[PDB]
Amino acid sequence: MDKNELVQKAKLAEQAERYDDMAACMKSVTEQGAELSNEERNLLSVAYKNVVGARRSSWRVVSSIEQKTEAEKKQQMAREYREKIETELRDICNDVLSLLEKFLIPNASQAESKVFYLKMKGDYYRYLAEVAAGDDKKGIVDQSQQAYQEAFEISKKEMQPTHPIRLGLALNFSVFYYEILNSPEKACSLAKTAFDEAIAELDTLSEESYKDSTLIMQLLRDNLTLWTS
Amino acid sequence: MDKNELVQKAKLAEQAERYDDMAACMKSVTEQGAELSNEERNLLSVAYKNVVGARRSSWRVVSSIEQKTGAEKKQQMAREYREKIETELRDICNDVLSLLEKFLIPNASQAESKVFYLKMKGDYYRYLAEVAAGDDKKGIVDQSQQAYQEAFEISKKEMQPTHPIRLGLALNFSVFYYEILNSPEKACSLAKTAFDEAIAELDTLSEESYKDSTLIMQLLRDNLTLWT
Ligand SMILES: [Ca+2]
Ligand SMILES: [Ca+2]
Ligand SMILES: [Cl-]
Ligand SMILES: [Cl-]
Ligand SMILES: [Cl-]
Ligand SMILES: [Cl-]
Repeated sequence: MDKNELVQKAKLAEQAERYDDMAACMKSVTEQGAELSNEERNLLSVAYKNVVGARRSSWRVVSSIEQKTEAEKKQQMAREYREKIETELRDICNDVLSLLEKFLIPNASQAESKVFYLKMKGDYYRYLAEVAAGDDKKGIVDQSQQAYQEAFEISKKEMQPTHPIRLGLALNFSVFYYEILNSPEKACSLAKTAFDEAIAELDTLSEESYKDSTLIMQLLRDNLTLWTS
Repeated sequence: MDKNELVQKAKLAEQAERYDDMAACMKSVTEQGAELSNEERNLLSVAYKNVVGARRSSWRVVSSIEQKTGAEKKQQMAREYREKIETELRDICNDVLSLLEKFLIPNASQAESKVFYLKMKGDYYRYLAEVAAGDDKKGIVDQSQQAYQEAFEISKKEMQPTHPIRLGLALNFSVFYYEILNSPEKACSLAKTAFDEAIAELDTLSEESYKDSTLIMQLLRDNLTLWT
């Protein structure tokens, strides 16, 4: 289990759409203690997004089936299956959050890295919050918001408005306001100013990042249109 | 634990796209030893299709990367990952095949079901063949051919040419000839006669099953024009 070997295996697993393997590879890479490159960071991020994503997708289907059933035998099955999916989901989120606290955030030598990992921390507490019961929830929601907020402040100070990480943070942070806090108003103003400040930046883009930035801008505006129908 | 409870859990799993769970539920329903209903047969089939298919899809990507490279370190990674994927795939195929042999084929009391399960046996031996490389291959290819052939004999005798299972068998058997046995002429002949016989007997088409039948006919002809 060499660093290059594990990264190469992670890229193979990605092409094979075998995301558990991919996450396992990048988990052990992260655990070697060294600061991840841009490439590795993205591989870790993509792997766990897919690993949690599958459970989040399943959770929403099973949860909706539980809510649409009017007897006790069928509901208790949907309920028990939701709870099985929930524990898998929490195990995965806590894996990622542990990696973030122990290795990734401490070793982040640049503002880019810092913001990226703090956004990631916000995301995985937000996924725990989607699934929270209510007592633990308020504490989960505050962790998410603190992570996003610290990231938001570093991004404003240290990155241009058209930077894909800054735009991506705005998108996710706005989704957090809408879906976790239930504030359409805060979600809209966050998304709007991110879009408008990016539109205003004149030739701030570069040949590498322009495709991702303009795509996230489109996703910001899509949310604005949806949220004021 | 209860048959109906396992089937309901399988339907939940399907909606959740959690196909290993779906496959586990329907496997244990099969193991209870009673002849499966049509709904249960289809749930088993869909479940394992997706379980084995993910491995097949992964296998093809990792084979393609192995072939498209000549770096010594990178080729050895791909090969060992292909082999990991292959033993997963073989274990899935062997679970399905043992269910077919022990429970599904012996209990099938209608020609429709017998043809379905023999076709299924053909399919899963074919998936073993796709991965077979050693001297094991000829034996596996033969196993696949005999299952398909027995299914073919029964369907021809007992089922109408428009019946979706008859048509479905013709599609899969033609694919076997083309992809496993490298025999495009036999593949085209099988597909063409199945298409033509169905066209000739459009009188004997059911309102419940015509959509499936005409879709499969379209696939048979798509292969004819592709293979031409
Ligand atoms: Ca997987
Ligand atoms: Ca699964
Ligand atoms: Cl995997
Ligand atoms: Cl996966
Ligand atoms: Cl599953
Ligand atoms: Cl699955």
